[PDB]
Amino acid sequence: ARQVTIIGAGLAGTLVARLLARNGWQVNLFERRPDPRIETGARGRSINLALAERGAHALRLAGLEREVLAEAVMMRGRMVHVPGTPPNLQPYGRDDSEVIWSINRDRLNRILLDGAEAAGASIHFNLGLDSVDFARQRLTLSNVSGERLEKRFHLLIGADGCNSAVRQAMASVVDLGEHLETQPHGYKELQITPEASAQFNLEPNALHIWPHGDYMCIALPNLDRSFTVTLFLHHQSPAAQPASPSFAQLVDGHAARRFFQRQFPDLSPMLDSLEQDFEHHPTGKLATLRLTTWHVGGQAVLLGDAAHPMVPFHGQGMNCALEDAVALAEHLQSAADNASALAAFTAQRQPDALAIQAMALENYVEMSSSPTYLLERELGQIMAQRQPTRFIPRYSMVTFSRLPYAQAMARGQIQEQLLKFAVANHSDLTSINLDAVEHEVTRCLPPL
Ligand SMILES: Cc1cc2nc3c(=O)[nH]c(=O)nc-3n(C[C@H](O)[C@H](O)[C@H](O)COP(=O)(O)OP(=O)(O)OC[C@H]3O[C@@H](n4cnc5c(N)ncnc54)[C@H](O)[C@@H]3O)c2cc1C
Ligand SMILES: O=C(O)CCn1c(=O)oc2cc(OC3CC3)c(Cl)cc21
Ligand SMILES: O=C(O)CCn1c(=O)oc2cc(OC3CC3)c(Cl)cc21
Ligand SMILES: O=C(O)CCn1c(=O)oc2cc(OC3CC3)c(Cl)cc21
Ligand SMILES: [Cl-]
Repeated sequence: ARQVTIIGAGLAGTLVARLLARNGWQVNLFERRPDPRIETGARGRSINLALAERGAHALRLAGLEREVLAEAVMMRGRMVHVPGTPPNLQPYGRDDSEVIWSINRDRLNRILLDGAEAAGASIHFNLGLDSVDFARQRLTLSNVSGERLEKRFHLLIGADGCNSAVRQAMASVVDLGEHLETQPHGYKELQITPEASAQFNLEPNALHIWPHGDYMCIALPNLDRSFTVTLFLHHQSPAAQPASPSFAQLVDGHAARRFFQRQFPDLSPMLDSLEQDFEHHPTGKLATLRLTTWHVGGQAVLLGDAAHPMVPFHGQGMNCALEDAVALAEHLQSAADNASALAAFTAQRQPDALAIQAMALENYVEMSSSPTYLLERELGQIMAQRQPTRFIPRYSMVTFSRLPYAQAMARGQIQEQLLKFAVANHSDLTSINLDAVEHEVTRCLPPL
């Protein structure tokens, strides 16, 4: 039986562990944190993620989709909140088959851990990877107390997240050709209780957005009608705009309250614990990290956040990581040898990871910001109605299909250009020759 050591029992790590273990691989998974399935008296906080077709399909292949979806809230559309207009629901798709699912990350991770163990993988918690000796094929792990443990390895999978220790160890034997693009927005998680969301009639079956240009809030629902609100705001005010809001200007929870009362007045009354959440929850950091190299011969490979940290503005990081896990298990299972598997996996996934990284950055302006754009959306709807197998909005291709991200991006760009061109020099849709735009659609977009 082929052997594999996986670092990180997160989303990608535990999925790849199940896929490989059920194919008869001897799987050992090392995780720095304690086992979250071991109930303690610690007061844990709920963070939700948007699960879309890519992630759901990866879970479906693993035989875990039903179990995960039983614990997920359906999000039928986007609810945009702008003061002075009632909340506007933008349905995500044609019907309830085109939805996104809000899932608690901890619940998802527990289901995944059970799945990897049921398949035969062994999971070792409270052991963080410290270093790797590639030449000797040994690695060093330690608990929180710094007590060390050395292990021999045959194949090493770095599923250890955005601050990957495997990636850091690889960067000592190979030049990974890493390019870090820092992101100016920090984030803070705030809570809306079930009583508050019910009192203010906040729709449970939708993804909620409070756009505000350079900053914004998003809320995802929980099974119990509570919501996790995420504020995206610059860490610091720029040199050009010193008065512009930033985390540096919000000295404490009381400053955060005044800021919400002024900038998010319809949201502030729903945030009962705003002050407390602001001071006790740390401000998170965002970034995009692109690597030229994801593997060291047949010895080690990266996937998920370890390979391609991305900004969260498209809610695709977990979706992409689960898609990566399927691809990596498929390549490893069927390749001539591990070195061939790792090279084929990297060649396949690298263009798609770059595409979602670019699309995630672009989605921010789409969410947080129109005149000509409403005419573009109107024309886009008609083109999707006339040619549903050719004109598929980029958001739908990314969220509701398994089309390679690079293909969704390339087709999205053709669509964006046709719409921009068609509406230019036109006041309304009546002056636009719909058949001529349709002719460009049939000419430039092959049916799917
Ligand atoms: C604010 C925010 C919102 C997001 N929202 C969404 C969303 O709506 N939808 C979506 O698709 N994605 C979303 N994402 C992205 C998503 O959370 C990640 O892309 C995803 O968790 C990556 O999965 P992973 O398995 O690669 O890494 P992780 O889930 O981070 O798992 C890494 C694991 O490795 C462990 N580990 C780390 N270092 C070591 C070490 N040295 N030794 C051993 N173990 C170690 C960690 O403890 C952890 O268990 C969001 C991200 C952020 C920051
Ligand atoms: O911010 C937080 O409270 C932690 C979020 N989180 C994370 O970054 O990696 C995780 C890994 C987890 O379980 C796997 C088995 C270790 C869980 Cl249950 C949660 C997380
Ligand atoms: O364009 C849209 O209508 C929404 C895009 N999107 C998504 O599908 O899941 C998400 C999760 C997000 O962050 C998590 C909640 C903290 C963000 Cl910031 C954006 C998305
Ligand atoms: O509305 C009309 O009467 C103009 C029709 N029209 C045209 O003659 O050439 C086009 C080319 C177009 O896009 C491709 C990217 C150049 C579009 Cl979107 C529209 C047209
Ligand atoms: Cl994301």
